[PDB]
Amino acid sequence: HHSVFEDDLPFLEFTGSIVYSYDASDCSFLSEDISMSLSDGDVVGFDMEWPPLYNRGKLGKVALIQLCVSESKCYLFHVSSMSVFPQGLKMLLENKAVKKAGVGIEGDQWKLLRDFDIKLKNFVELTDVANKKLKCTETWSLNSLVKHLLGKQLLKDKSIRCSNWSKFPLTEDQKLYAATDAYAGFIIYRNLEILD
Ligand SMILES: Nc1nc2c(ncn2[C@H]2C[C@H](O)[C@@H](COP(=O)(O)O)O2)c(=O)[nH]1
Ligand SMILES: [Mn+2]
Ligand SMILES: [Mn+2]
Repeated sequence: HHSVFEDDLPFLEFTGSIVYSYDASDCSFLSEDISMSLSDGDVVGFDMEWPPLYNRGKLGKVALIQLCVSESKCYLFHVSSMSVFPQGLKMLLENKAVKKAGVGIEGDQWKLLRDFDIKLKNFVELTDVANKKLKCTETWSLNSLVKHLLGKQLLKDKSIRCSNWSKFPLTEDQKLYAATDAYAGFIIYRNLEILD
């Protein structure tokens, strides 16, 4: 027997346009497209995924990077299928003029550095933004924030969230799951920011 607070909520699902990129140069130009549509201070939703496979003593490298730039468009950069880490993406991630929002993003910062020697700049942990704007002191997760602020829960099929993200091509379920994590970060930040 469970309480009403424990009831199952509708699932959060991104229904906008998903741009799938799996080639380095394509990704670099896409990143410049993004840079052309934003101004200093603008935010983007961010998340990354990696396969549950270990390589030479540590987690396999980041295989996918997701960026949600608006409520209708998310980019899926399948870096595991690229021959080199796209320069345009590196610049966007290292650009202090663009804020990246997510949960557990500091951890992503360190894994990105170890995996590609990329130094994520101007990232924001939604946990801190939420505690600040919502005047509380909670240990938020992306899911708990989605529930609290949007009245929905995140897709939870473990065989998808813990699937082989380095396997090309991504399935439609993987794209949905991955794009929605980035979308969540964008929407959450947007909604929290307007509060005053
Ligand atoms: N400050 C800092 N934290 C790190 C560094 N490398 C890893 N971490 C963090 C990431 C995790 O939150 C935690 C435990 O590491 P992990 O094996 O990635 O689960 O330590 C680093 O170079 N600096
Ligand atoms: Mn994540
Ligand atoms: Mn994710």
